[PDB]
Amino acid sequence: AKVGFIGAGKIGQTIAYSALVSGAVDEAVIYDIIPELPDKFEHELRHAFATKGIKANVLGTNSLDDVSGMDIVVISAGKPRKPGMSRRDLFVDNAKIMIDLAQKLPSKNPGAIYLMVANPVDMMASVFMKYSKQFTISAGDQVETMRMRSFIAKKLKIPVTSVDGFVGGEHGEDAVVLWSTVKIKGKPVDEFNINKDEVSDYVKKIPGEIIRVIGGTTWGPGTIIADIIKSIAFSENRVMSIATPKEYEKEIIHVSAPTVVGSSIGPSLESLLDEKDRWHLNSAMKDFYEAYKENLKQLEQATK
Amino acid sequence: AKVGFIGAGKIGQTIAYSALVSGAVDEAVIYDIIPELPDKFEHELRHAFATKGIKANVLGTNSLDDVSGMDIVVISAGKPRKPGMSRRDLFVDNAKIMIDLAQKLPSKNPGAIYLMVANPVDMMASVFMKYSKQFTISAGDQVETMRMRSFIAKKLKIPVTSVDGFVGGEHGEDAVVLWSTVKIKGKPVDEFNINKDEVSDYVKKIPGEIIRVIGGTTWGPGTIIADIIKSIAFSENRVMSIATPKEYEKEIIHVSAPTVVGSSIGPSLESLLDEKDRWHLNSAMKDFYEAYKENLKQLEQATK
Amino acid sequence: AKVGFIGAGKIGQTIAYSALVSGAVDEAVIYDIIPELPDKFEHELRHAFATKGIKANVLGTNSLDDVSGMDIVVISAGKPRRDLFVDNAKIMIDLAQKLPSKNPGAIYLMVANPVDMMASVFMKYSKQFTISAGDQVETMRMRSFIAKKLKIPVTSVDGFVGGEHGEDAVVLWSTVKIKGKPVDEFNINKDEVSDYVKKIPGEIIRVIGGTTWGPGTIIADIIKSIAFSENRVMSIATPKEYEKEIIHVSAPTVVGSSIGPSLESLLDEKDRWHLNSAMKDFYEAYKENLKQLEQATKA
Amino acid sequence: AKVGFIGAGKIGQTIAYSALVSGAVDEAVIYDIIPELPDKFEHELRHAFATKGIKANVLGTNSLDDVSGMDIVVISAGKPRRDLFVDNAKIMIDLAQKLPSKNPGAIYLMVANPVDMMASVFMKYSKQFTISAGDQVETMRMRSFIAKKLKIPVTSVDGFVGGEHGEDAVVLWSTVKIKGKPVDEFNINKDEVSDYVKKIPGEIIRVIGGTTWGPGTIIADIIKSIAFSENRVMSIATPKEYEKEIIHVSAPTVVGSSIGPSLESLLDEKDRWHLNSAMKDFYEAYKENLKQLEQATKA
Ligand SMILES: NC(=O)c1ccc[n+]([C@@H]2O[C@H](COP(=O)([O-])OP(=O)(O)OC[C@H]3O[C@@H](n4cnc5c(N)ncnc54)[C@H](O)[C@@H]3O)[C@@H](O)[C@H]2O)c1
Ligand SMILES: NC(=O)c1ccc[n+]([C@@H]2O[C@H](COP(=O)([O-])OP(=O)(O)OC[C@H]3O[C@@H](n4cnc5c(N)ncnc54)[C@H](O)[C@@H]3O)[C@@H](O)[C@H]2O)c1
Ligand SMILES: NC(=O)c1ccc[n+]([C@@H]2O[C@H](COP(=O)([O-])OP(=O)(O)OC[C@H]3O[C@@H](n4cnc5c(N)ncnc54)[C@H](O)[C@@H]3O)[C@@H](O)[C@H]2O)c1
Ligand SMILES: NC(=O)c1ccc[n+]([C@@H]2O[C@H](COP(=O)([O-])OP(=O)(O)OC[C@H]3O[C@@H](n4cnc5c(N)ncnc54)[C@H](O)[C@@H]3O)[C@@H](O)[C@H]2O)c1
Repeated sequence: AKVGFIGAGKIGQTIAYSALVSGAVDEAVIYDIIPELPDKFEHELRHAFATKGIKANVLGTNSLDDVSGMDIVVISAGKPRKPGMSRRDLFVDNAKIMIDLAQKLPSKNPGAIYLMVANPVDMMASVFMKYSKQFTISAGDQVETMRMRSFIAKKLKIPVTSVDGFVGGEHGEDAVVLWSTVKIKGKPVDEFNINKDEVSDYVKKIPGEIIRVIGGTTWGPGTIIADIIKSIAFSENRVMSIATPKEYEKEIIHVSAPTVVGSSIGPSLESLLDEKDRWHLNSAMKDFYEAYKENLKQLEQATK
Repeated sequence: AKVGFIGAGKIGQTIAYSALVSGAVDEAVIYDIIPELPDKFEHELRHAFATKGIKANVLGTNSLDDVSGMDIVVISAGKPRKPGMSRRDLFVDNAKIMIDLAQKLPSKNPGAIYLMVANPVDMMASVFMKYSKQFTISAGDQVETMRMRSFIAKKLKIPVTSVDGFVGGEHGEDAVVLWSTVKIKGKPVDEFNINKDEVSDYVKKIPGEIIRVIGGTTWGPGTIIADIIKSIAFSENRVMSIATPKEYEKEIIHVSAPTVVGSSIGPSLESLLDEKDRWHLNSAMKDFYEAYKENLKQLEQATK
Repeated sequence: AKVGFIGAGKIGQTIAYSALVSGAVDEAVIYDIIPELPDKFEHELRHAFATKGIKANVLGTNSLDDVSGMDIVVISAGKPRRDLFVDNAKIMIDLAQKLPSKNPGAIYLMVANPVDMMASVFMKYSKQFTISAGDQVETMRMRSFIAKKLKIPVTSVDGFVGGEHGEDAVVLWSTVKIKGKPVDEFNINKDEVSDYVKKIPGEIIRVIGGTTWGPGTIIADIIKSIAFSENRVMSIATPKEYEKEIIHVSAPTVVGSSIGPSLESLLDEKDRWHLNSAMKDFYEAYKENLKQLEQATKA
Repeated sequence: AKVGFIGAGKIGQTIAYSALVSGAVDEAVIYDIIPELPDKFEHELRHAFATKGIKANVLGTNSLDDVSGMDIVVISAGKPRRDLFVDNAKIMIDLAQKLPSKNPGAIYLMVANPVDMMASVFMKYSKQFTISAGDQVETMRMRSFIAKKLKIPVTSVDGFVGGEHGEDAVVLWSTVKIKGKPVDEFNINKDEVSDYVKKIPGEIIRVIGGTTWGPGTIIADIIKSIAFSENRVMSIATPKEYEKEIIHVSAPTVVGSSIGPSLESLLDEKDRWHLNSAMKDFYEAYKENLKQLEQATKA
């Protein structure tokens, strides 16, 4: 696929690297406001390509106009999410960038899927789509999903390949494990000794721990988000807990549920979950709506 | 995954090769009735492994008892399907083998998924599960699905990665394209100039053409079926038009629909298709039931 | 790489399959004299491609004229001794007249047997740079055997088989290393190894047969090493000048976007010796085979 | 392979990431002095693994004692001239006392700078077979540059950079080949190439910096070539005897389950020459650096 990267920070680069080396991206244009960053990153990529035999086309640019004719545009531009900053405050910071980008990118990229990575990620997507009018998904809880899976694996001392299931609903600390999806060696999770609350708060707390010690989350989200790009690029039909647009009284919101991801997206599979999880998902919609609507009002004091 | 192969014919070997070289299989036991075939195939595999650095464990055997402790058992043992032989006649040939195998394998392989490849494939699976009592899926119409996709790609002169969708229902000539799933560059299929009947009969006729000229179908089905094994082994959650057991008045039948395939299978996604395709799927169930029930009666003159 | 395949039977299909799913081949043209076989093989490839997201352009053809513009041409066209040389050298001489002017600058890789001898014939008549698969397969057979014998991973065995092809090949024991360590430090019945190499193909052939998966994958890896410019040392048979004629003998050779050098000079003295015996013996047998061909007469 | 990683910063994390998702590393132990960094890095790896189905065992540790039983040890522990040698040679001398008795039979791969010099120090004191990443990165920089300059795929450029590390490295022009053909047949400003190699890291470092993706991937490929026994020729710096001391100079070298031979003997005369200048110059500078270290005094 031809993929455009808006943001060449830590997560931008990890995502780009990982999707380029897997083959999911044959052609990429990489954009940032920082002068000469895209260019130097491109040199890095080209050196990495030599040892692998990768002939993919790559352009690092400081000119937004060079991002045109893309199939997918991955947006990771924005201030990071450190503990002590509320969702509301980050929203106020970062929505500006999305509103700006909504005015420029759609012009140069006709049928492009927009993939949001910048936080607060599902809210960033809802805003970007509100103003861009382009189809926009959020990476959502696919990362959370893989965190849950690896944790259950280490705890039971089994390979991760024996764990199935999804985290969904709202992003980050508001995420919920969809327990009706979770299976261990193919069997209901209730047959095993696992403490659900422990799993749930590992998932919610680990990104904060990682940021505290290292300064940022990269290898995990960047591979996981690159695997989303790959399932689109290769039309793999992987079910992923990304967040897709839904109409709700009657604004557009994004919430995560297991969704079929291929050359086309989706459908989402919320209708196939048990009662408890459909309930948690409904609740997530109500709460997202409330919070997002409020933040939208606040922001709209973009005075005079 | 630890995978057992019952049948080391042309399709057995292609499936085994393809799943071993992808990494989906770390451990395999390969079984056939033909003396020394498994053994010589194992030598071949080991030579192939040297150049790739593959350390997977492989055992070619003529003793059925060596196939134990497997996660997945792939059954491709049986006489092939040549034009001029009815489904009924092949059923009568091949059900015998499945009934035999249903009596031996479950004993040595506790929690194993059984994957049917031998034809008539969905009927072979229904019989194998009837008598083995083990969870059994059929490769179903996943091959048909990939045939449809590549045909639409060549006809429109686009990459296959821009085509999404599934074939389902009954196997082979009775398959139906699920048109509500089919999208080209993400858009409804009705927006493009494609002749649906042409696509449908390419899918139905091409395996016969290939068998006529070459004597058998291998590279296509064997990679496609190896990708099913891979989505189980790596817990990828690829949606695939395999055939899973359903209870119908109230015998167990297998029919294909898009199904989530991971470490756990599924659910199937028939409830999310449009009306026309849900109808075609219901019809497929009625017809399979009728035909399978009749063939079961016939076979049951296993006299005295 | 753009790769043309001459011969779409068992070994040609395997190599073409393996090289396409590894991503080493961007574009292929596949040719056979059997009517509609390449067409149907192309169909099988396209169905396999759909599941992997592979978008390489592939063309099955019954018209040799359609094989043009390639980077590498792989020749596996063959008929089922010495007679064997004559029978198949005619195929090569006919291809030698056709391929070069349609494939400016292409490299040729010989697979059809007798492989070293057929590479030599084809380069004489075509005048194009031609390599033979040589003893790379045997090399991998040797490594596979040692590793199974010592219950270790095949990734802990290093080494090459070289010289002549097939039952005349020699194990180059100064290259063989277990866990990074000289072979003489270990429990290795050399005769048992060398013997497994010579006999295992005949055994596979008898039961199956012949051989597809092993040499298909191994030879596809030569194509990969060329196409990705990996510089893998492999014991292919490259062309060498000897007594005014061009011959093919297998030795460890750097295989990249450029092919060479050979590494015979870096071997120990006994191995350098067996390789000279091999060049001499191959020359004699090649000229004796050329003679019996020159009986190409007009009744 | 079982691979231990000493240093889990920017370059150590990258190499460890790349080697694990390539499947070259079955098992890793990762160590750093920064408290809780390896633990958190291990968490990040596990989340990445879940999406790919990778099941390699990985351990982040703040206890060096936990790095035992490895096949390969990769050292990227470093402090941010000549002073640079002294500062980091202390790290190496301390590791030299600890690692060998816990890692019987392991191979060591030096990444921390000055890389050739640090490999040499560490093998003197540890007495273990030690290689340096050397000029493999530069080699890939050279290929990347030519190919972008001539608008061709990087897979059509072959060649190596060798001798000393970094700004003292030399392009080995007799190895450089475009489309399988001698470099002198093409439009190549050599000074422009050599100059791009020396200056591009400093430029990446200034803007970013420093360098992760490029050398991370390139060095992970050395690990891969060892672990899968691929026999890729790479210009790493292997140990050579010179004036009773052990030194590291980069040359094209076969890298497999066993490491070697070097290929300097197969170069042209000018390149053989620059490599001898390089061994001499590296010796002098290494002994001058050893001297200033031996001022390890007790106030
Ligand atoms: N799982 C996830 O969804 C996930 C994971 C990691 C990071 N993130 C989020 O992604 C964002 C980036 O994280 P990071 O580590 O890369 O931060 P970073 O500070 O490294 O990089 C952000 C980059 O964005 C650029 N930028 C800022 N405004 C821009 C604009 N208008 N146009 C183009 N570029 C612009 C900056 O120049 C910088 O290089 C944050 O919001 C973070 O919380 C999300
Ligand atoms: N898409 C698909 O589902 C697909 C594709 C190709 C082939 N097939 C089917 O798979 C079956 C095999 O096709 P093939 O090309 O490999 O045929 P084949 O004749 O090459 O091989 C079948 C093998 O099964 C073995 N066998 C027979 N009975 C056995 C028993 N009781 N136990 C163990 N082994 C036994 C034989 O010894 C033989 O080696 C056929 O029924 C064919 O129609 C299905
Ligand atoms: N290690 C090796 O190098 C190795 C391994 C296996 C086979 N081989 C050799 O390769 C050859 C092919 O083996 P196979 O197993 O594929 O046998 P095969 O008989 O299945 O294949 C031969 C194919 O070549 C085609 N062919 C014959 N003459 C031709 C011509 N003039 N032009 C185009 N196509 C032509 C035939 O139609 C047939 O499809 C044999 O000579 C075999 O000995 C070499
Ligand atoms: N091509 C190459 O060979 C190449 C490329 C890049 C970097 N490097 C070199 O590698 C080194 C690391 O670079 P970086 O970018 O990762 O820097 P960095 O500062 O991010 O990483 C250094 C890490 O090593 C750890 N460390 C320091 N002393 C240690 C000790 N005694 N034991 C264990 N860990 C220790 C530090 O805590 C830190 O995490 C530098 O010397 C750099 O010059 C070499």
